[PDB]
Amino acid sequence: VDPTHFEKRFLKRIRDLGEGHFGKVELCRYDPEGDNTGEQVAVKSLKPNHIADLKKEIEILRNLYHENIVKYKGICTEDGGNGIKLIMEFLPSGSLKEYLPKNKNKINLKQQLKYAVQICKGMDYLGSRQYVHRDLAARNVLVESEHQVKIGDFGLTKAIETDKEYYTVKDDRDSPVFWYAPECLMQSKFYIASDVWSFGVTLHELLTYCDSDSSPMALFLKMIGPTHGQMTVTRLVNTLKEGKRLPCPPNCPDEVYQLMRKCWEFQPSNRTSFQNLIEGFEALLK
Amino acid sequence: VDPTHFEKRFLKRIRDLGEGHFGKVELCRYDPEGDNTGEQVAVKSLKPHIADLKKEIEILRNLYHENIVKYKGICTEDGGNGIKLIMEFLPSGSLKEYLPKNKNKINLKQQLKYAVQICKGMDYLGSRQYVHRDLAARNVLVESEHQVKIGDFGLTKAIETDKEYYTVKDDRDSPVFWYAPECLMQSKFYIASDVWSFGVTLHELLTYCDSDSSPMALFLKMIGPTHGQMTVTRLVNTLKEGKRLPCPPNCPDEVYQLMRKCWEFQPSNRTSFQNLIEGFEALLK
Ligand SMILES: NC(=O)c1cnc2[nH]ccc2c1N[C@@H]1[C@@H]2C[C@@H]3C[C@H]1C[C@@](O)(C3)C2
Ligand SMILES: NC(=O)c1cnc2[nH]ccc2c1N[C@@H]1[C@@H]2C[C@@H]3C[C@H]1C[C@@](O)(C3)C2
Repeated sequence: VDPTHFEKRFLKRIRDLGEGHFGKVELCRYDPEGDNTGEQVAVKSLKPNHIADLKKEIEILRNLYHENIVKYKGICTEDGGNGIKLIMEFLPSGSLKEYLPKNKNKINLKQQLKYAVQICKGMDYLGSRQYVHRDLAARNVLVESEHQVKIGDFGLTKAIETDKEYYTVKDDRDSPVFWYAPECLMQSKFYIASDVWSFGVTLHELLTYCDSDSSPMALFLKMIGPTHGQMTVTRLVNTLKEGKRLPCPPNCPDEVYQLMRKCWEFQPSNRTSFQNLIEGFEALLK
Repeated sequence: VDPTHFEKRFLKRIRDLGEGHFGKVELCRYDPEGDNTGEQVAVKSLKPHIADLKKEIEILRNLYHENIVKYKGICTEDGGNGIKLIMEFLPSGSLKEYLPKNKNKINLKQQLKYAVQICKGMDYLGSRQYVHRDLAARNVLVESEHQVKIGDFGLTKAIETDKEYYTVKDDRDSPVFWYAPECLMQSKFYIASDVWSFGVTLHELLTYCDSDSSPMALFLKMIGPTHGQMTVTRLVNTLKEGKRLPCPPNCPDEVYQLMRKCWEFQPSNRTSFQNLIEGFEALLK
């Protein structure tokens, strides 16, 4: 037997954890003895050319090993044919989007900066492996415990070619535009520095406890206008070109906001690094 | 096992340190155990010129001096002409990065000691028949509070024996505000040309690398900020008239007079690195 081989007939759905246009994550119990004693797992599946993407995502995740990256558990391959499901460890506390609004009383600035350092460690590790994540947002950071977070979704993660600085994306319709660097929005180019920009926005969310009224979308739509439709991205690009950025969160020290601003230099080459962010946060935590 | 051969599979990128002249420098950890405990190294490679990089590698490989950044090795491609230069990593960085953060730590005496070290490293290079062509405070690395090292050799060129200079062809990205008149006017680079650049470097060191008082900003105040493609000719003209960068704040006249000797118009009349060393040492007694 293979413990990474999950048979479809024993993989039983409990409830939804979250879903996109073309993908979804469900809580499942893998219960081969059939007495409701099997382990709970998170299962990512496609909604009935994304199979290739999911298989590549699986091969990425399976080979990533870091305490701040969600753990691969296995796959469920379709008896029928081509289809596949990604099986991951289940973290009950959920993403920062779910967790932070509920745990405001026990999560102070110190712990927010420690989560920020953990995200940076996971991202630095990913970068060293020549991956660009392309979807770094609070909603994709899972809470392991009060003291530990994990990057929990790799659906858009792409490999940077050796001796190149960016990946160019063709399929870009389901893009988190309000987390995206100018080069991504303008030219569909994705550097490691593009993930740093995304980290800055993620840091803003963390600092605002993922409050919906203070979310990146809500704040950018307040700047540009909420009912521009298909012109939203171009107006966003224009607002970024002018130099406008998300404002300092309430109760955020200027030192922290300056580190955030260092993620948001218009030019990718002018932005800070994940290691320089860690150093900056660690200085504030000492 | 060759200790100067660095396997690409164990070189992990951390962050970009800087870039110049078709080259890129990155901090990497050489981490064969896969646990982030490996030694940190500075890795120079091209932005996607290999001949220039290979020549730089061979130069640095054969330089051994306490004030010259240490060559560690190379990372080479398999069945390719690709190559990366591996050097020691100095976490404090260049004077440009370090001095503004450490003014309280680094007084005049220490600045002069750094000046001597720079001169020693440059004089060693000169004795090897090389011209540096890019001596600026950004290219001087801080080993510690007590020690600096010249940290990049991207533009370094050999001067032929029985010749006093190297004639430069590729010059579009030259650091004109550090360049002697002969380099600006005739593209001729002497050892004396490096002495000129050292004087400008000293000015930076004495001003703690403040950008508002940088060589570029100061010269632009003299000649004019918006002369565009005519900047170098206006710079040459100003130099011909005898005008120079002013005395730094709190720099005594005797340090400034040593600096002025670096800036004699004719290269054959300038002070030498050994003469500078003696002059600085006299002040340090
Ligand atoms: N409690 C949970 O939600 C949860 C628990 N363990 C998990 N292991 C892998 C994913 C995952 C979870 N959810 C997913 C995660 C967070 C959020 C909602 C789901 C889809 C998303 O893209 C965005 C990634
Ligand atoms: N902390 C550092 O920056 C650093 C540390 N150790 C190093 N060993 C070799 C280069 C180097 C470093 N940086 C480079 C150096 C200084 C500056 C920025 C880089 C490119 C440059 O041309 C200009 C030479």
